[PDB]
Amino acid sequence: HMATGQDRVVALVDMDCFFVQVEQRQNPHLRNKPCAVVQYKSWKGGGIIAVSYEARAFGVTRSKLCPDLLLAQVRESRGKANLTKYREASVEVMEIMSRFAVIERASIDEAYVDLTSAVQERLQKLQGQPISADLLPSTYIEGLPQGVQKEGMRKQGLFQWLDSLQIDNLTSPDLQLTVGAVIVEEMRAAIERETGFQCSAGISHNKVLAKLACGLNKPNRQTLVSHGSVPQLFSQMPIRKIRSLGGKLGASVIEILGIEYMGELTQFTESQLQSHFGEKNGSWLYAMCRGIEHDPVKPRQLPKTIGCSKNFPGKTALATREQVQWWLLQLAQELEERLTKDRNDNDRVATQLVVSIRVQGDKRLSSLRRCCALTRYDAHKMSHDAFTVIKNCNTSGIQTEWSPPLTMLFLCATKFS
DNA sequence: AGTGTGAG
DNA sequence: ATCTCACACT
Ligand SMILES: Cc1cn([C@H]2C[C@H](O)[C@@H](COP(=O)(O)NP(=O)(O)OP(=O)(O)O)O2)c(=O)[nH]c1=O
Ligand SMILES: [Cl-]
Ligand SMILES: [Mg+2]
Ligand code: NI
Repeated sequence: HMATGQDRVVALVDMDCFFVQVEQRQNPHLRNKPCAVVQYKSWKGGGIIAVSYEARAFGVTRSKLCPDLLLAQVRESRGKANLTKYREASVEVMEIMSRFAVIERASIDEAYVDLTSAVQERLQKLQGQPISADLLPSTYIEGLPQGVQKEGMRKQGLFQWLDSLQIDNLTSPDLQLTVGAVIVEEMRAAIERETGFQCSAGISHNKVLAKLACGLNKPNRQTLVSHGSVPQLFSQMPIRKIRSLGGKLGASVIEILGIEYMGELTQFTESQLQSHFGEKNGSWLYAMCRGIEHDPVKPRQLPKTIGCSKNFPGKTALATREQVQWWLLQLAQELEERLTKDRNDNDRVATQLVVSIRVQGDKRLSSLRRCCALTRYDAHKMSHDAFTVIKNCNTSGIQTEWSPPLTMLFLCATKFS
């Protein structure tokens, strides 16, 4: 149950090269041939952001060497990418997924699912008899097939898993996970049938393990990670690959303890971890290296902030007053469009406008931030309000010159009510 | 409460 | 992602 962190059934669904698939649905000639999606940029034909798996075999990567490669491009608006098409496809899939169990949309192409309830309901409604392997055509059970080889090995491991599953104990963690994988198999089948899109999934007891499991067998495949498989999986799992350990905390763990893999954290005591990383982080690390994590999947859905920004690196850095005013207006117009849709869809209005900037030479993400009331959904008014609070923040008193220059402009609406 | 951190 | 959004922290 909770002592061993097997209290829930969590899944992570991530679309395989989502943007590529969205383009392939519109232009058929691109569906089963190596292609990519570019943003029109005069350097190299434009930067690549989404690459199909077919092209990855040739060594093609995102951010040329596959002459057959076909290209599709993102519409551009106000100097940045326009992702409306993708947001609409994301919403489509999310609505389809919400039918099988409640979800937490985590990004434009992936979402967590809490199947605990659905798994309980499914074991009851089920006769109570066994689960045939035919319900898991694309499920991999991690670590088991120990002791054409791609396919089939999966089926042997699946057979050993099913042959060792509890039959009578309906609260058996492994059984709950197996049923969760069945439900995910159905969910993905429905998604493909109704949209044509393929995706991958991870099934485990918490968000961290579900996210890690999803990437174990991509694409169009799903992986089940049991509590018993956690030690082996962590034995050579880079610390920085765990959700929330990708930044300074993870690097700090590596440097202070002189370790690289998650499983090595098992050798330290809870008191040791608290004495080196603090009470909260020490306990979190102690349980996570053992496969235990409790972050709940939250259906809550309306956003707490709505905003947009744009970066101007190096040469492009905003130098004149005219430039900063124009880009603030562009940002406020995009903001107005989105806030308008927000108010139409959720009957709420933003009461605060946050303005943030970054000056060339500053290592921090943002050089400063100020705020002001957001009374009217007027791009022109908002542009002047943001400009007014940030305008005195300039060193050059020389006219027609902004000093220091700006390398980033950010506008954000919050405090909804 | 604004700053800093982290995911995707 | 070579942008949007969440939230922990005296
Ligand atoms: C990580 C990342 C994603 N994206 C965009 C393009 C992807 O289609 C979209 C989905 O992000 P992802 O889930 O991280 N990667 P993917 O879905 O495209 O590919 P896959 O899951 O590894 O097969 O986000 C970038 O433009 N730059 C990036 O660095
Ligand atoms: Cl903010
Ligand atoms: Mg993906
Ligand atoms: Ni004006």
